[PDB]
Amino acid sequence: MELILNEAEKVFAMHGFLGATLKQIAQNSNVTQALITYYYGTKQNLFMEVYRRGLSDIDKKRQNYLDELKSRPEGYNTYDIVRTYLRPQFEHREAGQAWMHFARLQSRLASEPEEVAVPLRKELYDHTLKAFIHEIMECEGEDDAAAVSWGAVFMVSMILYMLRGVDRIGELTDGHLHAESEDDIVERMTIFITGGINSLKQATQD
Amino acid sequence: MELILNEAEKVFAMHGFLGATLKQIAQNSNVTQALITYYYGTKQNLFMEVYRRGLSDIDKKRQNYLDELKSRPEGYNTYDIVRTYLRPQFEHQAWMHFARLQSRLASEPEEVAVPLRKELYDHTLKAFIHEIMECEGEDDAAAVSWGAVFMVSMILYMLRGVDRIGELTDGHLHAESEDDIVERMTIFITGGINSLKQAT
Ligand SMILES: O=C(O)CCC(=O)c1ccc(=O)[nH]c1
Ligand SMILES: O=C(O)CCC(=O)c1ccc(=O)[nH]c1
Repeated sequence: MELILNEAEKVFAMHGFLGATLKQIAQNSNVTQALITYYYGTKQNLFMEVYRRGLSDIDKKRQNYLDELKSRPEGYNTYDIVRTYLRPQFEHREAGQAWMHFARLQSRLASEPEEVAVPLRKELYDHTLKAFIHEIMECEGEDDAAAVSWGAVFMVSMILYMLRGVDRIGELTDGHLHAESEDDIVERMTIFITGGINSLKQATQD
Repeated sequence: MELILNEAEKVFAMHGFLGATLKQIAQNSNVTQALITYYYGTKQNLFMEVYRRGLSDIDKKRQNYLDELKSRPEGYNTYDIVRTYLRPQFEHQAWMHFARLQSRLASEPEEVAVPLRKELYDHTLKAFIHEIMECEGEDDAAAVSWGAVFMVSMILYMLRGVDRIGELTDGHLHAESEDDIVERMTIFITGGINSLKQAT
């Protein structure tokens, strides 16, 4: 059910898709390559299963948080939607091994070959991103699709980068500023994205 | 040298630092490994030279655009500074390879990435933060500094050259041009910085 996947996850996170071998994953899992192949077919499908498992929980949480929003008596807005989308990528219990590996794996996604990345994002990222765009468009004052759609692209870029867990803010401020917590990071991303979407909207026409 | 660098650039862009071999780069360049070693020392130093060359021209152009800004009788603002920082990454083969190489930077080992960004990205980013702080209405360092981090995330992603907007809109929306991309990033970042400021 799970042990091979966990090991595969670790090896992919460390070496990427190309550098990972089924040899190594079989060794680390104490099984044969043939058994891994039996269950998962190709290295590419194993990689997809690792992403399927990780993103299934994340998207389930996004859906729960979005449902919560829709049950609020006093309504919700763009800020809330963005937060909802971001939270499940950054919240964990602070130990959080399972979290780390999949965070690191996603943070490397841009370096994976397009042959695996294209079908991956088509199956596992696109639908939920389109739904997020759609939800934002249903808000009051939101009737510029370009602004929201570009906003979504830039949001993704921020997610992948922050998933690295590098203290970039600290590096750039000589240690004077740091993220306080995962929630501070989510908060700052949310505000930044919400404002950016507004400015894209505002800049089209007057 | 110039030829070896170009080949090294291509191989690093395709395979990353770890997966790249001096063997392959020597083959593609029609020289021996020993000769590459002679000129560049280690694979790590070769990698750094590829980045030094690429970022030297980029930063030189940033500096020229910033000087232009400071000579304008009517002054300049945050929007102008951000644009100035972004444009040389997106205004152009030579272009493609370095763009792709930078877009993979997050997957490189920290042993090479740490000294790399220290030597080649940090100083100019701090200078960009500083220039924005010198503008009217800008006296929130956190907002600008977070803005700069998010700007970097956007740059690396857009340097992939993937039509993500097209993928997500069933082909209904696309980047018109490199300038349209720069424009949209600039507006987004400028507004985001404002919102961070406004929220504190
Ligand atoms: O843009 C990509 O290449 C795929 C990544 C993506 O669409 C994504 C990644 C994380 C996330 O939370 N939402 C979308
Ligand atoms: O954030 C990183 O890991 C290093 C990249 C970086 O600091 C950077 C990249 C492109 C650019 O234009 N300015 C900074």
